[PDB]
Amino acid sequence: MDPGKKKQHICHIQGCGKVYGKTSHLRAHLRWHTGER
Ligand SMILES: [Zn+2]
Repeated sequence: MDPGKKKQHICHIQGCGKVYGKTSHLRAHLRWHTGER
């Protein structure tokens, strides 16, 4: 849904706390969270 209330992309994972607007960035960012050890 384009209109209506908007939603922000926040790191649901307990640890981070940044802000995102594009979902495509979530993937690139997710790899950093999982790809650690
Ligand atoms: Zn994060």
